[PDB]
Amino acid sequence: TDEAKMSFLVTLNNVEVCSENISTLKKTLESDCTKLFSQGIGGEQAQAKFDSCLSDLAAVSNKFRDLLQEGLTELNSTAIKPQVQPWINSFFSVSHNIEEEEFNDYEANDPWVQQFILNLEQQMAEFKASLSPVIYDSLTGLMTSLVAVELEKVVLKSTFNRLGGLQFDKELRSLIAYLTTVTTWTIRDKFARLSQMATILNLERVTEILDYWGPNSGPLTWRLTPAEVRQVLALRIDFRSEDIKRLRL
Amino acid sequence: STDEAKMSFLVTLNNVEVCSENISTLKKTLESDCTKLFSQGIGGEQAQAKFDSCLSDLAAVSNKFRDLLQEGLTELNSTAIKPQVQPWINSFFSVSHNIEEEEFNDYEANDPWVQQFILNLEQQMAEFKASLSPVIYDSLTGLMTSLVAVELEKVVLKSTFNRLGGLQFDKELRSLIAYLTTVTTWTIRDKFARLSQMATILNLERVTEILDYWGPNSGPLTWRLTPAEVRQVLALRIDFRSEDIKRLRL
Repeated sequence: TDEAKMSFLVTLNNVEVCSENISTLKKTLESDCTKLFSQGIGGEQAQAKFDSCLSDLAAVSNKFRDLLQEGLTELNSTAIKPQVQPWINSFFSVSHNIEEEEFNDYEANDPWVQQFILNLEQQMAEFKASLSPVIYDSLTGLMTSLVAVELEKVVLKSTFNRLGGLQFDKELRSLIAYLTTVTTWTIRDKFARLSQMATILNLERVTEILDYWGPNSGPLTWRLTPAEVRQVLALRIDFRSEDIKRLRL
Repeated sequence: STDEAKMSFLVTLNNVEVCSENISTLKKTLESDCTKLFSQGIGGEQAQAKFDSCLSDLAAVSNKFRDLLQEGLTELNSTAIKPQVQPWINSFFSVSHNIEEEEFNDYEANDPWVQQFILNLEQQMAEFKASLSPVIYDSLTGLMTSLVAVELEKVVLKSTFNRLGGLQFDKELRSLIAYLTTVTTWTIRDKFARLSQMATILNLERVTEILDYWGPNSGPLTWRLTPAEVRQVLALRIDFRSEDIKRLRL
């Protein structure tokens, strides 16, 4: 399994080297085209054939980048997802319906996020050693998206109280901080849904959502539908179903 | 300027050839990558379809690059080579081929056309050989060989011969072919087949002697001249009677 995974990646990495070489040749050829016709030799037929060649190289160069992205998303889904999924699922077994004694226990011995980060670090270390930056970065980006998607799914299965919401806010901010260190990209957009869920899960009372919603939305652009907002409010065990359903969103 | 424009064009086109060969070697590496990628049970429908499409596209563009190179070389030949070569060939017209021994001997002592023509060609060929890859150089000399054959045929058909003039032409043609043979492939024989056959006709002792070499009497030779063209070439001999030429059953 590990062999077949790394072979796939190393092969894609060589596709990327070849693709970069095609781009460098295209640039040499663009300069050749200008030089070739610069002194009155070469008519319409040669000029049209050269333009057509260059256009074809632009087109296939775009296709090679798409191939690489497709390869990496398939690798991520086939080989990385099966490893990450259990680590994310572990969140479900950490109570987020907690009193101060448990919250203080969690402050002293972190129950999930720190080990999750260590697991991601080890996993990603295998790739950074063997892949070019462009490939490593793209793969890291896919892993980051996978983490946001799967974390959202396990949160939606979990039960919170107010202090558990506070715990989740710390865990989420820690995770986003780590994933930010491993890339040059901003991951704020990828984590916007989770950040908005953390806001909901930290409300003092159901009706407090109205302070951040609709006309009072102000800065924040909600990525969640009213139905999704109600689904997240419902994760709070202290938030009454009847009250959530009747909320004017 | 026009020599430097010509050489700049050729050197640039030669670089295009180097690039296209590099594309071909990359395509080969990529074909091996595609096989290796799917060899261990990872990879789905989309990655397979995309990779196959990428390779098909590289195949298509390699064909277009070959087309471009050939177009480039034929235009260079027409634009930069033909205008130098045409005057050199047209000079044949000013050399009498209706001659007696005194003039034939003059020509032996001081060659009137072909040796300078060969020198003129050599200077071009050597310029090309020093700056171009074998593939481009060979393609270019093939185009040049064809051009010389076409243009020399035209000027011959405008010229007047007697027997000894025909003998002079046979020497001149054999020297030219001997030279060109050293810069192109064996196809020179086919390119110059019409001219060699014209030389045979221009070296006949009498009109009826053509029947010794024609039709059933061809032997291994396949004539590349029509009956009308044979009569046209016979007519270049000022000593040959129109009546006799028309008599021939070809």
